[PDB]
This record gives sequence, structure tokens and C-alpha cells, in this order.
Amino acid sequence: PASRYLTDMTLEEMSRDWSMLIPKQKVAGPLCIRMDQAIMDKNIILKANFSVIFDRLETLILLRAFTEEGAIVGEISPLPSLPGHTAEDVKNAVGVLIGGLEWNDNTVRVSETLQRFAWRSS
Amino acid sequence: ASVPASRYLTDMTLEEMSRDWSMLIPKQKVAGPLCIRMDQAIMDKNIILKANFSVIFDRLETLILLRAFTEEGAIVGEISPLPSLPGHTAEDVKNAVGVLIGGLEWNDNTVRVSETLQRFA
Repeated sequence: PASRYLTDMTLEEMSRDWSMLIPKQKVAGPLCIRMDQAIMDKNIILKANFSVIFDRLETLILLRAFTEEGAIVGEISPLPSLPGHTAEDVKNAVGVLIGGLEWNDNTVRVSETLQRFAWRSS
Repeated sequence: ASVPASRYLTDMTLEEMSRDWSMLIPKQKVAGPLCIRMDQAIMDKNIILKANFSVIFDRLETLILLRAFTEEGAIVGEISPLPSLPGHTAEDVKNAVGVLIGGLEWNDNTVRVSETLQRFA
């Protein structure tokens, strides 16, 4: 099947409202990165929702960052203009958020489903 | 013939080492034996990391002070051993520097490492 939607998150998790106590935000190419500076010493799970064409990444719809208690503390997503992006853009945006969260000695686990596609080649 | 097994590498001047600097908006971390700091206000600049450090044979042994400088000569960042001085490794420094670079890059600063730090890191 040549188009699949890979959904780390639930519906409720995709659309939930969240807020940063101490906002940090950055534009990496065609992607916006967000993280709450207030958060420290937490293990953090990256959950991604994205699409895939044949066996390669198509689009990242949304990635959110979760504490082990289910609280959202960060997010990556496409710029409101919704432009095209590469796996490399993504690899890069994920790296930059890992660095950001790691400042307050949080541990970050990437989405294994996304990384399986984003760290691919030809 | 050859150069000592111990050398002292000085990318900075005495005035450069002892100068105080202000972080407009502080961003500090401790990585074990190392303090990392930088000014969060700083944006879109070109920045060079410079270092005063010891070498044994061909590898950084002990860091004395690393600073981050704007093209104008303003210090915008710093990696310094904590003052009880409980020992760090060449590797502990490579790592700290990655953390300063990434933190600085957040605000679209462009960062270079000195050629010295490049040889002996």
C-alpha cells in the first residue's frame, strides 16, 4: 500500500490544547519548533504523526513532546504557510529540540517510527 | 628537536581572560565539572570560540577558560571549570562546547571554533 498514515499520537493528543510557562520558539527551515523552558529532569517521549509514500517520508503533520505523566511540553510542526520539507529538515528540527530540552537535563527519546523513515536514504 | 610534551595554548590575552562580562539575559548550565554560560539576548551574530588550555603531547589536557567573542570583541559565552576544580577530561570539553554551540545556534548565531581548539580537541 503506497500511502500510509503513521500516528504515534491519538486524536485527542493531536488536537489537545497546551501551553508553555516559559516559551521558547525557533524556526528551523520550513518547521516551527516549540518547547517549555520551565521543564527539568524529566524523561521525554517524542510522538510523531506523519505520512509516508511508498517507503519514504512524505510529510510530518505534527510532533509533540510528552512527559511520562502525559503532559505536552514541546512540539514541532510545519510553518503556517505549510511548505514542502525533507527528511533532513526533520532530522534537523528533531536534533535542535533535543538540544533545547537537554539544557534542563531532561532525557529525550525520539519517535522510533519517524526516525525509521527520517534517517533513511536511497 | 621537537616541541614539549606539555604546552600552554593561549588563544586569548590577559585582558581577555580577566575581563568581566554581563549576560543581558543569562543562560547558564552546569555540566559536571564545567560551567556553561551565554547571553540569550544575542542574535544573528558571528561568533568565535577561543580557549586558553593545557596540552599533553597532542591533546587538550586541561581547560583554563573558553570564551565566545562577537566580531566586535564582546564576550557572549564562556565555558569555565568550577572553582573547586575537581577535574575534567578532554572529552568533557568537546561535549560542553557542543552544548554552547547548540544553545547559541538557537538564536541563529553562527559559531566557529578556534584553529587551536580544532587541532587539540
